Amino acid sequence: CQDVVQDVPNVDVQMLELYDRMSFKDIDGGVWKQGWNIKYDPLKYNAHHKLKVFVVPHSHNDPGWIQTFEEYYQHDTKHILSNALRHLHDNPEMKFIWAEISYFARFYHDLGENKKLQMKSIVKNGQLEFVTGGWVMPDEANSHWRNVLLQLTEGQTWLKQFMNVTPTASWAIAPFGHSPTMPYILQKSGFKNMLIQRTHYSVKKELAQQRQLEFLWRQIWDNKGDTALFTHMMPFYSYDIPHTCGPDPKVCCQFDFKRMGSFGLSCPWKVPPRTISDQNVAARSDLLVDQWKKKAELYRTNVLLIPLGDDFRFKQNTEWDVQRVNYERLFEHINSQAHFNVQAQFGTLQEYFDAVHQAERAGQAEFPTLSGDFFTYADRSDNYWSGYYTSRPYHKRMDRVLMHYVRAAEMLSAWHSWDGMARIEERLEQARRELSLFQHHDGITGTAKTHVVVDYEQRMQEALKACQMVMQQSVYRLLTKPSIYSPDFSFSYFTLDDSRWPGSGVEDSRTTIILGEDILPSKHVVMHNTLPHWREQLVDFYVSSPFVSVTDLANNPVEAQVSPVWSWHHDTLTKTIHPQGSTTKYRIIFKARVPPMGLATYVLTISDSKPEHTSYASNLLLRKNPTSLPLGQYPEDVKFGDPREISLRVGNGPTLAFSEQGLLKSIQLTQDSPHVPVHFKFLKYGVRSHGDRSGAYLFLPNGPASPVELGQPVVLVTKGKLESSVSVGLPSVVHQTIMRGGAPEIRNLVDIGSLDNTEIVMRLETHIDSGDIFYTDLNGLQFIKRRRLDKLPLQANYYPIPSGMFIEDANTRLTLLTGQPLGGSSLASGELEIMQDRRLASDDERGLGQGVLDNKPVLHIYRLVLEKVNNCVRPSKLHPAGYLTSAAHKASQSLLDPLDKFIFAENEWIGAQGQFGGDHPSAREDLDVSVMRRLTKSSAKTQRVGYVLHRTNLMQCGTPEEHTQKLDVCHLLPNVARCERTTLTFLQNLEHLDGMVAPEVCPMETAAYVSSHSS
Ligand SMILES: CO[C@@H]1O[C@H](CO[C@H]2O[C@H](CS[C@H]3O[C@H](CO)[C@@H](O)[C@H](O)[C@@H]3O)[C@@H](O)[C@H](O)[C@@H]2O)[C@@H](O)[C@H](O[C@H]2O[C@H](CO)[C@@H](O)[C@H](O)[C@@H]2O[C@@H]2O[C@H](CO)[C@@H](O)[C@H](O)[C@H]2NC(C)=O)[C@@H]1O
Ligand SMILES: [Zn+2]
Repeated sequence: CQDVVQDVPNVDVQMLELYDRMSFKDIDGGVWKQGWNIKYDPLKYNAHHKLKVFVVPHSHNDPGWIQTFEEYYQHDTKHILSNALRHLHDNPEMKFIWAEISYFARFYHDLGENKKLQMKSIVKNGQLEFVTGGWVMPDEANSHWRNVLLQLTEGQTWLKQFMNVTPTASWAIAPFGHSPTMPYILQKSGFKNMLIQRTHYSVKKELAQQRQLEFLWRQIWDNKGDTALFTHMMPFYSYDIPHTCGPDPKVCCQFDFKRMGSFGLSCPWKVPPRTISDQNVAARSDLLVDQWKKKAELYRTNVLLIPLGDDFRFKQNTEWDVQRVNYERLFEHINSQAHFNVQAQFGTLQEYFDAVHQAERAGQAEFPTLSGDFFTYADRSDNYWSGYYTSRPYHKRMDRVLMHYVRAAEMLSAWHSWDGMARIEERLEQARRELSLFQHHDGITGTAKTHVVVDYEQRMQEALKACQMVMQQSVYRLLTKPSIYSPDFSFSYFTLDDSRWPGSGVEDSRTTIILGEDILPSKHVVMHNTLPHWREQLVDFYVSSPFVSVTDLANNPVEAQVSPVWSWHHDTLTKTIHPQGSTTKYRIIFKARVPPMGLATYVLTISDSKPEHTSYASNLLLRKNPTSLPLGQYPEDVKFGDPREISLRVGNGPTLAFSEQGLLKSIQLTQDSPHVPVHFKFLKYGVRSHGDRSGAYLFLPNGPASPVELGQPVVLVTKGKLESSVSVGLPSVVHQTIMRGGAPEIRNLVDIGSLDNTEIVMRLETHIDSGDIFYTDLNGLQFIKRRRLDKLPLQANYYPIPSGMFIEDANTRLTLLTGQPLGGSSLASGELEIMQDRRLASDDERGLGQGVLDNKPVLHIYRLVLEKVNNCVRPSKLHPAGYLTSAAHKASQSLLDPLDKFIFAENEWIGAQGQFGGDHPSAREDLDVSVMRRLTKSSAKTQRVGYVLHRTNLMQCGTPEEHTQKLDVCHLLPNVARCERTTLTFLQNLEHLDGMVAPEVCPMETAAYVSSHSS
């Protein structure tokens, strides 16, 4: 295994180092506004060394943005694909590339068989080439790597099945900044090449000046380079035709033949395209070849890529003709005039990369190595695209909920083959596709129109229902005695109970377990643990009595705590935000212990008075002018007091101190240790009253944030043996700190209400001497070192926080883990901050044509981990990565993949069993079974199950390692007949494994395996 900690890779370009040295001055470069006037030597190309130009026609099709997926499909994309089929069929030299398989599958499945065959033929002969082949072209900032892989797999499995092709070149012209998680996943999925476009204009200029726009992109920890993937970065401001032929858009626009007027388009530089004729072709060719040769000066080979496309292009038949005929005329003239020393043709992306590597192999070029990321993007001026790290945070959180529900549904249902009448494959395909669609760079990013966000939400809601159906049918099958099992595949044997989605104040979706002497004495509940290690976690349920006790299914009592059900209300008469308790519903909490990838059953039973193994939390309401708070049968009366500082400790865990406003002020890790200052604060950013306005994409604050004026908020303290909490009703945020004996959990119910032109930030202030350094993750996969740069504006120092961030000094680290991607930074030494929501009245001039005024309450969840790290073996000062500790990694897992909770829906479960998976291996804590998916339907004689196995890297801090069991996923199901290592999409076999044993993987590596079983 490569060491991912102690060896600093040697790369030609390391983006953090480049950032430290780069000036970022925004000077007028001339016609290339963010570059310089490119010069070339005409003598560079000659008879023995021609410039080979590939013009690659393309059409950017957004799967929702300004219109919904279906609206775009009906108005634009079905016509683009129908006319592409016709025109490519009829014009054998014409070419076209296609990226978004969600639309292509949507089209192809509606084609008559003779058109399906025609389509297959133009793909087979190379005229229509798929690039990337994901369901979408995903966002790279907010997306979790697991969902990037899910959508890539959904698109590529469709293409292999129906088109018999698997792209090895990726095309990502539109995400708003780029992540090295993409080459990581793509290189492990068979790819050889990738292309990106939206990188900071200063980076484009710097890399262009060094001809470092094509590079071998390796991961930041990878010393040896086996992760490297050849990457092409486009050099100019846009992927449209004015910015793809060469550096001068006033010239290149004249070669977009859709702009002469009848199509409703024109050239902003005020020189239109002119139809090519014999009379003008020499002059037009001279202008175009000059642009090409300038672009070619920025790259190292004599093979030049010229994309030819824009959004929803190649729609009308007359557009196909006008682009094709004019370019054919240009090519005939240029190719026949030796003085240009150019051979130009339509091509595909794969054609371009193959010719580049042929030139490399011939010794014409060597390419630099690069590591790092390309966040935060700015396309011009100070317009940094950090707003979309937070926009529409309800759906950002929903993404992570559904992420987990899809994993759990696929894993729970994978253990068996299912009859087609159960509709398991149908429901899972729906769930995978709606989650995959939302990875689109206008979906999770929060950059679509309001009605499109509603369409994504509705799709994801249907996907959650599909996951629930599959999970509950699977639990019923896995825990009922086989000779009793008698399923109705349409029935709900269980309902899911989810305490954090949509979340209190977001929606009371939670069912109460109704118990009573004259109706039902007891109820079975079942917990699922998708992680491959034994796990304990407190779980809570709502019950209709406080007098409830818990047993396991050996009838062993389980210690439990009952608390009230508190809900917060904005009281429009007293003008306060305060909690109300239920007098008929209560929360019971207990520790569930669940096998690896397994299930555990418990029983809740009512009794007529306090049970022996159930305790009751106390409750203290801190406010001036209190009023009573009755709680029905709850055995402890609520206490009242004026606001005051308070401190709490659960178990042997940290002691937390709170201000009289209900906000954390310090953490004491042990009885001996110091109370370490850790202060939570809420602040607000506004919008500029002159100049460019923040919108769904851009964050353009009017200066540093200002504190939220808190008034005298009401604070509720609940103190229990198992769980305590401090909750406070602040303006726009019900803020909750929950303690269960280790790192606290923070929940914010964020309702920015009608606060126009406001962004709500949660900041942590500490004494940690972090300086200008902080760490944030990329796609939930890796943590990258960031350096705050005062030479950049505040919004440029914001980065995606897809799952966590930390600061540290020699002795102390503070890590904040998230259950949702949001934007954040460290704007001063010892701070962390993360945006909660943003409400913006204005459009920000990037095409959305609306502000962000559709906010809804969202429950954001976090874990806060303060740790001593002076004993940890950390990377050297020059290393670009950081790594979590075991506690912070487990805390992230507790947010993203909690236990699932099932409530049996009818009165008696006959045949119930107490556990599933007790004989599953409990793997080392840094290993995960990220995916388990049965790949065959029931009629296959040889069943196949795929697994994606990911090992993270945790810091060594001197905790002796607990001997654990080796996990061999190929023996998790019986009767294994073969074990293969595959690409991560499962589509190619890479190794036939000895002994049918799937090896575990190295730290920071991810591997896929498929087990085959005789059935
Ligand atoms: C119509 O207003 C202009 O259009 C441009 C913005 O709309 C353009 O792009 C839209 C985006 S679709 C695409 O990306 C979005 C994210 O933006 C994503 O969510 C979707 O999924 C898609 O993938 C689209 O709706 C339209 O088709 C259109 O292309 C924008 O380029 C332009 O801004 C330039 O022009 C104004 C003047 O009109 C200037 O004031 C700006 O400064 C900017 O000028 C450009 O600056 C760069 C850097 O200096 C130069 O190199 C360019 O040459 C220069 N262009 C021009 C015309 O001067 C407007 O907003
Ligand atoms: Zn797009």
